[PDB]
Amino acid sequence: SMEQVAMELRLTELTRLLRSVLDQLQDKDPARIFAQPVSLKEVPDYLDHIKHPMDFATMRKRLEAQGYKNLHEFEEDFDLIIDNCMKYNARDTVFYRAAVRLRDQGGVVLRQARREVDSIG
Repeated sequence: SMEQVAMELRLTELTRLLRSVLDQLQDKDPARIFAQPVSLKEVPDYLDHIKHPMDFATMRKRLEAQGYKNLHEFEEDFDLIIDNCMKYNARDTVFYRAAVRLRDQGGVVLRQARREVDSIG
C-alpha cells in the first residue's frame, strides 16, 4: 500500500531525528568509555554480572537498521548503558563517575528530544 509508504516516511524521520540525539549523547562521553561493547575477551565473566549489555555502537547499528519504533525504546537502551556501568563498577571509579556525568548531561538533550517527537508527531 501507499499507507505503508507514509508510515515509513514518519519512521525514517524518527530514525533521522534519533541519529541526531545519539550524536549529542555520545559527545557527552569524550573519553569513549561507552563507545563499544564491553570486551568478553577482557571481561570474560561480564555476562554473569550484566544480562543486557549496551553501548553506543550497538545502539547505532540498531538505529541505521531502523529498529527503534519510538523514543522510549531509545531511552531504555541509553539507561542500560548507564545502569549497567553503575552496577558493574564501584562508586570510586572513573567508569562509574563517567556514567553519572553522562546521565546528568544527557537529561537535558532528552528533555528536548521528548518535546520534538511529541510536537513533530
